[PDB]
Amino acid sequence: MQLNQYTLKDEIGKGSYGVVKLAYNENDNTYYAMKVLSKKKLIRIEQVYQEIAILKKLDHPNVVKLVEVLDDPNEDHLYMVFELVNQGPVMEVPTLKPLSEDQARFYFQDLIKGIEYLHYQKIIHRDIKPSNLLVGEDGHIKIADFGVSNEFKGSDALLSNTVGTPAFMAPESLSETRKIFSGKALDVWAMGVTLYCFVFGQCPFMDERIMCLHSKIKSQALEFPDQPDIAEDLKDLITRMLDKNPESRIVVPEIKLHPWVTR
Ligand SMILES: CC1(COc2ccc3c(c2)ncn3-c2ccc3cccc(N4CCC(N)CC4)c3n2)COC1
Repeated sequence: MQLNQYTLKDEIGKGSYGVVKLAYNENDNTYYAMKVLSKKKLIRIEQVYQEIAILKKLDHPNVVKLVEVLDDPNEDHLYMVFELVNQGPVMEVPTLKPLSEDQARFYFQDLIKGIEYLHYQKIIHRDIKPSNLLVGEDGHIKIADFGVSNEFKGSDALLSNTVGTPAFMAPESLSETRKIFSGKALDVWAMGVTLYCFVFGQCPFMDERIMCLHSKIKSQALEFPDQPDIAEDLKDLITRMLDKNPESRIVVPEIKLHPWVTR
Protein backbone atom coordinates (compact mmCIF):
# COMPACT_ATOMS: atom_id res chain seq x y z
CA MET A 1 0.00 0.00 0.00
CA GLN A 2 1.69 3.16 -1.29
CA LEU A 3 0.59 6.64 -0.08
CA ASN A 4 2.91 9.30 -1.57
CA GLN A 5 6.40 8.67 -0.11
CA TYR A 6 5.03 6.14 2.50
CA THR A 7 4.61 2.40 2.15
CA LEU A 8 2.10 1.11 4.68
CA LYS A 9 2.99 -2.14 6.48
CA ASP A 10 1.44 -4.14 9.36
CA GLU A 11 -1.07 -2.94 11.90
CA ILE A 12 0.67 -2.07 15.18
CA GLY A 13 -2.27 -0.83 17.28
CA LYS A 14 -5.97 -0.14 17.45
CA GLY A 15 -6.76 2.82 19.71
CA SER A 16 -9.83 4.84 20.50
CA TYR A 17 -10.58 5.42 16.75
CA GLY A 18 -9.21 3.69 13.60
CA VAL A 19 -5.92 1.76 13.55
CA VAL A 20 -2.22 2.43 13.63
CA LYS A 21 0.08 1.03 10.94
CA LEU A 22 3.79 0.95 10.50
CA ALA A 23 4.78 3.11 7.51
CA TYR A 24 8.14 3.25 5.71
CA ASN A 25 9.03 6.65 4.34
CA GLU A 26 11.12 6.29 1.14
CA ASN A 27 12.43 9.89 1.24
CA ASP A 28 14.20 9.85 4.64
CA ASN A 29 14.64 6.05 4.93
CA THR A 30 12.98 5.48 8.24
CA TYR A 31 9.74 4.39 9.77
CA TYR A 32 6.67 6.22 11.10
CA ALA A 33 3.42 5.29 12.85
CA MET A 34 0.35 6.17 10.73
CA LYS A 35 -3.10 6.44 12.28
CA VAL A 36 -5.70 5.57 9.63
CA LEU A 37 -9.32 6.77 9.89
CA SER A 38 -12.39 6.06 7.73
CA LYS A 39 -14.58 9.11 7.21
CA LYS A 40 -17.58 6.83 6.45
CA LYS A 41 -16.91 4.73 9.64
CA LEU A 42 -16.58 7.88 11.87
CA ILE A 43 -19.94 9.30 10.58
CA ARG A 44 -21.73 6.14 11.85
CA ILE A 45 -15.21 15.23 10.45
CA GLU A 46 -14.96 17.98 13.09
CA GLN A 47 -13.93 15.84 16.12
CA VAL A 48 -10.95 14.57 14.02
CA TYR A 49 -9.89 18.08 13.04
CA GLN A 50 -10.05 19.09 16.75
CA GLU A 51 -7.73 16.16 17.58
CA ILE A 52 -5.37 17.48 14.80
CA ALA A 53 -5.56 20.97 16.30
CA ILE A 54 -4.63 19.64 19.72
CA LEU A 55 -1.74 17.55 18.36
CA LYS A 56 -0.39 20.49 16.38
CA LYS A 57 0.23 22.67 19.46
CA LEU A 58 2.07 19.89 21.38
CA ASP A 59 5.82 19.43 21.56
CA HIS A 60 7.28 17.59 24.62
CA PRO A 61 9.66 14.61 24.93
CA ASN A 62 6.97 12.58 26.77
CA VAL A 63 4.27 13.09 24.20
CA VAL A 64 4.17 11.41 20.73
CA LYS A 65 4.76 13.94 17.93
CA LEU A 66 2.41 14.41 14.97
CA VAL A 67 4.57 14.86 11.83
CA GLU A 68 1.85 15.48 9.18
CA VAL A 69 -1.72 14.83 8.03
CA LEU A 70 -2.62 13.43 4.56
CA ASP A 71 -6.24 14.29 3.88
CA ASP A 72 -7.56 13.96 0.33
CA PRO A 73 -11.22 15.15 0.25
CA ASN A 74 -11.80 12.56 -2.60
CA GLU A 75 -10.84 9.63 -0.39
CA ASP A 76 -12.68 8.10 2.54
CA HIS A 77 -9.37 7.55 4.43
CA LEU A 78 -7.58 10.18 6.49
CA TYR A 79 -3.94 9.53 7.54
CA MET A 80 -2.15 11.05 10.53
CA VAL A 81 1.61 10.47 10.53
CA PHE A 82 3.32 10.24 13.87
CA GLU A 83 6.81 9.51 15.07
CA LEU A 84 7.40 5.81 15.63
CA VAL A 85 8.33 4.81 19.19
CA ASN A 86 10.26 1.53 18.61
CA GLN A 87 9.57 -0.57 21.65
CA GLY A 88 5.86 0.13 21.75
CA PRO A 89 3.56 -0.06 24.82
CA VAL A 90 5.22 -0.33 28.24
CA MET A 91 3.00 -3.35 29.05
CA GLU A 92 -0.17 -5.32 28.30
CA VAL A 93 -2.70 -5.67 31.11
CA PRO A 94 -3.09 -8.14 32.58
CA THR A 95 0.42 -9.59 32.84
CA LEU A 96 2.14 -11.95 35.27
CA LYS A 97 5.37 -9.97 34.57
CA PRO A 98 4.71 -6.55 36.21
CA LEU A 99 7.31 -3.78 36.50
CA SER A 100 9.61 -3.51 39.52
CA GLU A 101 9.04 -0.59 41.84
CA ASP A 102 12.16 1.12 40.43
CA GLN A 103 11.09 0.72 36.78
CA ALA A 104 7.59 1.94 37.65
CA ARG A 105 8.98 5.05 39.32
CA PHE A 106 11.07 5.85 36.28
CA TYR A 107 8.14 5.62 33.89
CA PHE A 108 5.78 7.32 36.34
CA GLN A 109 8.19 10.32 36.49
CA ASP A 110 7.91 10.60 32.69
CA LEU A 111 4.14 10.29 32.97
CA ILE A 112 4.01 13.13 35.46
CA LYS A 113 6.05 15.35 33.12
CA GLY A 114 3.85 14.53 30.14
CA ILE A 115 0.60 15.06 31.96
CA GLU A 116 1.84 18.25 33.63
CA TYR A 117 2.65 19.54 30.14
CA LEU A 118 -0.74 18.50 28.66
CA HIS A 119 -2.65 20.17 31.50
CA TYR A 120 -0.55 23.33 31.06
CA GLN A 121 -1.52 23.30 27.34
CA LYS A 122 -5.18 22.98 28.51
CA ILE A 123 -5.60 19.42 27.28
CA ILE A 124 -7.25 16.62 29.24
CA HIS A 125 -5.92 13.32 27.80
CA ARG A 126 -8.94 11.09 28.82
CA ASP A 127 -7.29 7.73 28.01
CA ILE A 128 -4.25 7.32 30.20
CA LYS A 129 -3.39 3.65 30.53
CA PRO A 130 -0.28 1.50 30.14
CA SER A 131 -1.04 0.40 26.63
CA ASN A 132 -1.02 4.15 25.56
CA LEU A 133 2.45 4.76 27.02
CA LEU A 134 5.16 3.99 24.43
CA VAL A 135 8.77 3.20 25.37
CA GLY A 136 11.32 5.11 23.30
CA GLU A 137 14.81 4.03 22.29
CA ASP A 138 16.07 6.25 25.13
CA GLY A 139 14.03 4.20 27.68
CA HIS A 140 11.58 7.07 28.32
CA ILE A 141 7.82 6.87 27.81
CA LYS A 142 5.73 8.96 25.42
CA ILE A 143 1.99 9.47 25.81
CA ALA A 144 -0.11 8.43 22.76
CA ASP A 145 -3.71 8.47 21.53
CA PHE A 146 -5.46 11.77 21.68
CA GLY A 147 -8.66 10.31 20.20
CA VAL A 148 -10.87 11.23 23.19
CA SER A 149 -8.87 14.20 24.53
CA ASN A 150 -10.53 17.53 25.31
CA GLU A 151 -9.22 21.05 25.11
CA PHE A 152 -10.60 23.55 27.69
CA LYS A 153 -10.75 27.30 28.36
CA GLY A 154 -9.80 28.60 31.80
CA SER A 155 -8.29 26.66 34.64
CA ASP A 156 -9.93 23.23 34.22
CA ALA A 157 -12.24 21.25 31.85
CA LEU A 158 -15.83 21.06 33.02
CA LEU A 159 -17.02 17.76 31.56
CA SER A 160 -20.26 15.75 31.40
CA ASN A 161 -19.54 12.96 28.86
CA THR A 162 -18.07 9.55 29.75
CA VAL A 163 -15.37 8.36 27.30
CA GLY A 164 -12.06 6.51 27.55
CA THR A 165 -11.33 2.96 28.79
CA PRO A 166 -13.90 1.70 31.26
CA ALA A 167 -11.44 0.26 33.79
CA PHE A 168 -9.66 3.66 34.00
CA MET A 169 -12.74 5.88 34.38
CA ALA A 170 -13.05 7.93 37.60
CA PRO A 171 -16.14 7.29 39.79
CA GLU A 172 -17.43 10.87 39.39
CA SER A 173 -17.76 10.23 35.61
CA LEU A 174 -19.99 7.16 36.21
CA SER A 175 -23.16 8.67 37.75
CA GLU A 176 -26.59 7.68 36.31
CA THR A 177 -27.72 11.34 36.57
CA ARG A 178 -25.92 13.81 34.23
CA LYS A 179 -23.23 15.43 36.39
CA ILE A 180 -20.40 17.87 35.81
CA PHE A 181 -16.90 16.85 36.77
CA SER A 182 -13.45 18.40 36.50
CA GLY A 183 -11.07 17.03 33.86
CA LYS A 184 -7.64 17.25 35.55
CA ALA A 185 -8.85 14.95 38.34
CA LEU A 186 -9.97 12.34 35.77
CA ASP A 187 -6.44 12.13 34.39
CA VAL A 188 -5.07 11.82 37.93
CA TRP A 189 -7.42 8.91 38.66
CA ALA A 190 -6.31 7.18 35.40
CA MET A 191 -2.62 7.81 36.34
CA GLY A 192 -3.39 6.04 39.60
CA VAL A 193 -4.99 3.08 37.86
CA THR A 194 -1.95 3.01 35.57
CA LEU A 195 0.55 3.03 38.46
CA TYR A 196 -1.39 0.23 40.14
CA CYS A 197 -1.18 -1.77 36.86
CA PHE A 198 2.55 -1.03 36.56
CA VAL A 199 3.38 -2.74 39.85
CA PHE A 200 0.61 -5.37 40.03
CA GLY A 201 -0.04 -6.33 36.39
CA GLN A 202 -3.79 -5.99 36.80
CA CYS A 203 -6.33 -3.24 37.29
CA PRO A 204 -7.70 -2.41 40.76
CA PHE A 205 -11.36 -2.71 39.74
CA MET A 206 -12.37 -5.45 37.30
CA ASP A 207 -15.54 -7.21 36.12
CA GLU A 208 -16.82 -8.78 32.86
CA ARG A 209 -20.15 -6.98 33.35
CA ILE A 210 -19.87 -3.22 32.58
CA MET A 211 -22.52 -2.24 35.21
CA CYS A 212 -20.70 -4.15 37.98
CA LEU A 213 -17.35 -2.64 36.96
CA HIS A 214 -19.00 0.79 37.33
CA SER A 215 -20.48 -0.28 40.63
CA LYS A 216 -17.02 -1.38 41.90
CA ILE A 217 -15.33 1.80 40.75
CA LYS A 218 -17.91 3.87 42.65
CA SER A 219 -18.44 1.82 45.82
CA GLN A 220 -15.72 -0.86 46.48
CA ALA A 221 -12.82 0.19 48.71
CA LEU A 222 -9.45 -0.11 46.97
CA GLU A 223 -7.69 -3.44 47.69
CA PHE A 224 -4.10 -4.40 47.06
CA PRO A 225 -3.26 -7.91 45.74
CA ASP A 226 -1.33 -10.26 48.01
CA GLN A 227 1.67 -10.24 45.60
CA PRO A 228 3.99 -8.52 44.97
CA ASP A 229 4.52 -6.67 48.19
CA ILE A 230 5.11 -2.98 47.63
CA ALA A 231 6.44 -0.19 49.74
CA GLU A 232 4.26 1.73 52.14
CA ASP A 233 5.00 5.03 50.40
CA LEU A 234 3.87 3.67 47.02
CA LYS A 235 0.62 2.35 48.64
CA ASP A 236 0.05 5.80 50.05
CA LEU A 237 0.52 7.52 46.68
CA ILE A 238 -1.77 5.01 44.84
CA THR A 239 -4.39 5.40 47.59
CA ARG A 240 -4.38 9.20 47.26
CA MET A 241 -4.61 9.05 43.41
CA LEU A 242 -7.51 6.57 43.63
CA ASP A 243 -9.44 8.83 46.16
CA LYS A 244 -13.16 8.38 45.04
CA ASN A 245 -13.70 12.01 46.08
CA PRO A 246 -12.34 14.33 43.31
CA GLU A 247 -12.12 17.26 45.82
CA SER A 248 -9.67 15.50 48.12
CA ARG A 249 -7.88 13.51 45.43
CA ILE A 250 -4.16 14.32 45.18
CA VAL A 251 -3.27 16.92 42.50
CA VAL A 252 -0.24 16.84 40.15
CA PRO A 253 1.70 19.49 42.16
CA GLU A 254 1.31 17.22 45.22
CA ILE A 255 2.17 14.09 43.27
CA LYS A 256 5.49 15.70 42.25
CA LEU A 257 6.36 16.23 45.93
CA HIS A 258 5.27 12.77 47.04
CA PRO A 259 8.14 10.86 48.84
CA TRP A 260 7.83 7.80 46.58
CA VAL A 261 8.24 10.03 43.59
CA THR A 262 11.19 12.05 44.91
CA ARG A 263 13.27 9.18 46.53
C1 LIG B 1 4.97 -2.90 16.76
C2 LIG B 1 5.52 -2.38 18.08
C3 LIG B 1 5.49 -0.88 18.14
O1 LIG B 1 4.25 -0.46 18.72
C4 LIG B 1 3.85 0.84 18.54
C5 LIG B 1 2.47 1.09 18.64
C6 LIG B 1 1.97 2.36 18.49
C7 LIG B 1 2.86 3.38 18.20
C8 LIG B 1 4.23 3.15 18.10
C9 LIG B 1 4.74 1.86 18.28
N1 LIG B 1 4.89 4.34 17.83
C10 LIG B 1 3.96 5.26 17.76
N2 LIG B 1 2.71 4.75 18.00
C11 LIG B 1 1.50 5.49 17.96
C12 LIG B 1 1.45 6.73 17.33
C13 LIG B 1 0.26 7.39 17.24
C14 LIG B 1 -0.89 6.83 17.81
C15 LIG B 1 -2.14 7.48 17.76
C16 LIG B 1 -3.23 6.91 18.32
C17 LIG B 1 -3.13 5.68 18.98
C18 LIG B 1 -1.92 4.99 19.03
N3 LIG B 1 -1.84 3.82 19.79
C19 LIG B 1 -0.83 3.73 20.88
C20 LIG B 1 -0.55 2.32 21.37
C21 LIG B 1 -1.83 1.59 21.65
N4 LIG B 1 -1.57 0.25 22.21
C22 LIG B 1 -2.63 1.52 20.37
C23 LIG B 1 -2.98 2.90 19.87
C24 LIG B 1 -0.77 5.58 18.46
N5 LIG B 1 0.44 4.94 18.51
C25 LIG B 1 4.97 -3.12 19.31
O2 LIG B 1 6.32 -3.41 19.75
C26 LIG B 1 6.87 -3.02 18.46
